[PDB]
Amino acid sequence: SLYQNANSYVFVGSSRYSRKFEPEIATRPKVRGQAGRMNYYWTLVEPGDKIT
Amino acid sequence: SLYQNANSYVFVGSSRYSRKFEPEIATRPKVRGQAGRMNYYWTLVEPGDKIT
Repeated sequence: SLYQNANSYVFVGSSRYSRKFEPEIATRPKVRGQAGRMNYYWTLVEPGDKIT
Repeated sequence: SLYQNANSYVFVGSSRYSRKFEPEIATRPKVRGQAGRMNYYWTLVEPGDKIT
């Protein structure tokens, strides 16, 4: 409904970070009205490097 | 091309270690010319135990 794609994937990349995510779908309890979860991430990009 | 098998699996085993790996395929940036990644591991084998 929101991404139009079947089973999606996400990749973020640098030199101090490298990981892939497979979204998990389940009946989680409601917190602020949304049963879904948002998981937040951060990374420091060293000077001259590129993030992707 | 290099392993002849569709979706491969690897298991390493001892008493202080137990894990299975599912190789992730993605378009990672090139470092030394190879877009692939090699992730290195180690474990100490206590005397008398067997690794697998």
